[PDB]
Amino acid sequence: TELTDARRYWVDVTLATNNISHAVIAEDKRQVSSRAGTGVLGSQSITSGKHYWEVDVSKKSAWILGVCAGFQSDAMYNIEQNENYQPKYGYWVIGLQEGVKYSVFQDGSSHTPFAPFIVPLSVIICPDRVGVFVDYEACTVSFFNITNHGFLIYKFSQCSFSKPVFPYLNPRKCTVPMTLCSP
Repeated sequence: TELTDARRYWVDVTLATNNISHAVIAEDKRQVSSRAGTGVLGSQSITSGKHYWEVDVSKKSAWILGVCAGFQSDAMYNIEQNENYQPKYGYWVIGLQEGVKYSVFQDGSSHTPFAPFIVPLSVIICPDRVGVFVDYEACTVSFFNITNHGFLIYKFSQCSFSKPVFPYLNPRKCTVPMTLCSP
């Protein structure tokens, strides 16, 4: 009734782009959202077969890289915002922080679902370049230390590949670029 009366004055609101906000306004100016983190995906989904690529992380003091099933579940567990990367949320990633601290991101307790279980990696020869290998049929994601004779850094097995997955890169507040090498 009060609402019904109010609706008589329904107007067509569109948003103004401004240059004071970090807000992201859709092309049609009828939708707005926030940005979270600095994670980016490859442009082509992987839903079959074997895929290899290499990421140059020379001189970077921090990063996250691996494979991601997308940002669909980012909001519910505040993933990018709190670096809550877990296989159960569609992330198979390793990371570096503070120049020398390498870790793998694993599933954490559901009793504390907003924080992952971070496991230190033993890295002796710091990688300038990391190879990432997805075998979608086998459900594995492998990380190779190109700088260290290509020795395996870590391998995720029995991955829950029920959805398309993508290369995942995150420069993680470190201003040094990370680069996809060719081929």
